Amino acid sequence: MDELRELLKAEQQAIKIYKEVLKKAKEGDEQELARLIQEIVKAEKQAVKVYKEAAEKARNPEKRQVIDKILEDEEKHIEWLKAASKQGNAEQFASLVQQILQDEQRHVEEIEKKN
Ligand SMILES: [Zn+2]
Ligand SMILES: [Zn+2]
Repeated sequence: MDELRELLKAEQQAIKIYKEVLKKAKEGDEQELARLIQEIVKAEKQAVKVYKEAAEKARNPEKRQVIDKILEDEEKHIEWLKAASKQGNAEQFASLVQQILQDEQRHVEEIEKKN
């Protein structure tokens, strides 16, 4: 019923790791990225599992009012990270890292709305 109180922590944590990866993407420190993109992949991978399980645990319409809406962005983002990792190119990667960071920065307000 009230899983959104731990999903708030997950969104705050997701912003804080995307903030680090953005600095590494602008530094061009690709030997850190080869052992750190796995952690933003895990931020989405955890979200698509926990939000789907939280929808099955839902018992209140207001504490359910954003679960599926945030999940619909995470199901997009987990596929964008695959494309960004297999196109064979990273010319504009930091722009996408910030474009996902800015989306987690709205999810952290939506998940808090009915706390
Ligand atoms: Zn995401
Ligand atoms: Zn999110």
